[PDB]
Amino acid sequence: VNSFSGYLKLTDNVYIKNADIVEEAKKVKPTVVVNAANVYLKHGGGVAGALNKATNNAMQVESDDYIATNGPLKVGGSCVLSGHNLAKHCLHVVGPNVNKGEDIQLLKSAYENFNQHEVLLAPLLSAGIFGADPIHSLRVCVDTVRTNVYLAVFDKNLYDKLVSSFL
Repeated sequence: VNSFSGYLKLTDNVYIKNADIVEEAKKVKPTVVVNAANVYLKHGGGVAGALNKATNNAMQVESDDYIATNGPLKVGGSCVLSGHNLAKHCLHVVGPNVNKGEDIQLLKSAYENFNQHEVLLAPLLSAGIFGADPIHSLRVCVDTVRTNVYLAVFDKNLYDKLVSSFL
């Protein structure tokens, strides 16, 4: 049992809700919140900009030190950093950005990072400003992630479409 509330159950391990991931993280304080990161960990907009703003920029300060030490992530890759006031940990995952021409097959590699954590609160990778089809992202999530994932969908109209088209 866990404290995630109001989710629709899609499969044995995937759950979904129309929710602002910042507010959901603040309420639940999950072990892991996933960020929709880029390779430079520059948290400017979308989910990343919102999560970082909620940390009062502490996420960005930590991330800048990470990059100075380690260099950029890979597309499809991830790193674990602090969850600050949102979670124990933040799993920064880089899905491909269609608006940069990045190969959508890397979306499966990106979701594989979730399997290193038993329970996650997450957005749909590569959706939103990353330009991929959210229906496709949900399909890849369900077909790749085997651990328990609680998906927060920002847009209500999209949430209803994701539910109503789910196979």
